[PDB]
Amino acid sequence: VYLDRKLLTLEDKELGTVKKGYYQMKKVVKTVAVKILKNALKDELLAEANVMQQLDNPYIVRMIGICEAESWMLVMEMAELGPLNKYLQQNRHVKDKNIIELVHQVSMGMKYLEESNFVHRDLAARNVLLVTQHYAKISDFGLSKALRADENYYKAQTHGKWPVKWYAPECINYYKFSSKSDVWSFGVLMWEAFSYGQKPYRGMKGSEVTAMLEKGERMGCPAGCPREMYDLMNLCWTYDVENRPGFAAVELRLRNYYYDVVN
Ligand SMILES: CS(=O)(=O)c1ccc(Nc2nc(N[C@H]3CCCC[C@@H]3N)nc3cc[nH]c(=O)c23)cc1
Repeated sequence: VYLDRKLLTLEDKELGTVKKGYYQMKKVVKTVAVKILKNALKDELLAEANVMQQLDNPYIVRMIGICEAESWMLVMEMAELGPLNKYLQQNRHVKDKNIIELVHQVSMGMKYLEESNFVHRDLAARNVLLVTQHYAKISDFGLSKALRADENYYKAQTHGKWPVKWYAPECINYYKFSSKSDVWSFGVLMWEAFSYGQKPYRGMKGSEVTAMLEKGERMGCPAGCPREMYDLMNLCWTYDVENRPGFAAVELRLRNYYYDVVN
């Protein structure tokens, strides 16, 4: 849906280009985050908007619309607390239960994405945004693909701006991206979250990570991380795609554990 520029006010400062603004609705004004294109790069923004327009889930960032003026602009709902990794780095008092809660929410959004036959392809703590300390949304659908009705993976060709530390072995070895490869990414994300925003595989190059993983080595259990959560991380890092769980199983595992903690 195309938006009316004269109903949009932008802040002069930027968030990272992404800027805060306000979109006049009928009686209220909605605070928005606006991705603005520095003037086939057009087509990628449109691809991203095309994916977000098909998704409707509480744990996924909503698109408001696109506004063509001066620059091209993708207008989305605002998650005020920002990226998960940054938040947790600055808020080390956040408790295990809370982290469980937030990663469970991520798993619910990913369960839905899996059901909708979309692959995210850039799932990481940086692409989970906090509306509140108890409400997480998945963002950044720029690399995301809608799977064909007759296939369970997307085959890339030699993209190189790849977040290798979040990628499953089959992505690196065969360029095959599935909901199962997103599950691998989710394991890395979980590690990141329980590590309060630390980068994974610190100081390592991509090739060294691939080598570490091929030896069967995996990142260790974060300090204070419940062992059941580390076990779930290790399960996400199943080398063999076919044996690695889907998000239905991952979400169910987190759901039960979370409500075991709540009980
Ligand atoms: C100043 S801060 O670090 O606390 C902060 C950073 C980003 C945001 N919000 C967003 N960021 C981004 N994109 C980037 C910005 C740079 C860091 C990684 C994010 N994925 N995309 C979107 C999309 C829709 N809605 C959003 O709110 C949004 C909010 C606060």
